[PDB]
Amino acid sequence: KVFGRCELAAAMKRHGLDNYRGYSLGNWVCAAKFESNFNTQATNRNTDGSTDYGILQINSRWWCNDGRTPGSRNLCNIPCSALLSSDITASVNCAKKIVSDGNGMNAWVAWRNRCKGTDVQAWIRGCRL
Repeated sequence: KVFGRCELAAAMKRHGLDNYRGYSLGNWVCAAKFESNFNTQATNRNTDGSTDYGILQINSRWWCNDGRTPGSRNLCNIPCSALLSSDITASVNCAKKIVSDGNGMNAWVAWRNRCKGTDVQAWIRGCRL
């Protein structure tokens, strides 16, 4: 599913991301924009043979199990396929674990480069929440 901007903003709010670990909703929408272009089916293969999955590009080494990645730990206790769903629950729940692991939203390279320190609330302005 390719979410619309406001569609995703509302969904992320319904799943408890607004101000989660101090990160306002626009941070999460901005992260999804620059990680996946709002596409729940997005994937990215890495040099180590791991893959990033879903709207928040969660990696198969530490976080989800894709059965094809060396050094797998599956800390989110989910198949990576669950991160490709139209329902964002699995991606949100795993993202909450990632962001809480000591590194905040710096875990998301796209967020660091295109969202951190900007007027991220622009990503939710104009939307029904």
